[PDB]
Amino acid sequence: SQQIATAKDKYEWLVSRIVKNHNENWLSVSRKMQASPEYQDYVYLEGTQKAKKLFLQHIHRLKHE
Repeated sequence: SQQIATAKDKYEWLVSRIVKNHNENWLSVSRKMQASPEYQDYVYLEGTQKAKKLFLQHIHRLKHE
């Protein structure tokens, strides 16, 4: 039952693969990300705002882990 982990984990890379310096903006990066089944799948399961929230997290981590 490894989807909650891996699909998120992968998506969490998707963020790290696009959003490096955190200076990005979610919408624009989801523009980017949406061209990837990765972002889709996760947003399909969980949600776009939670993927935003997920972006935010990583952002913070980028900012200061």
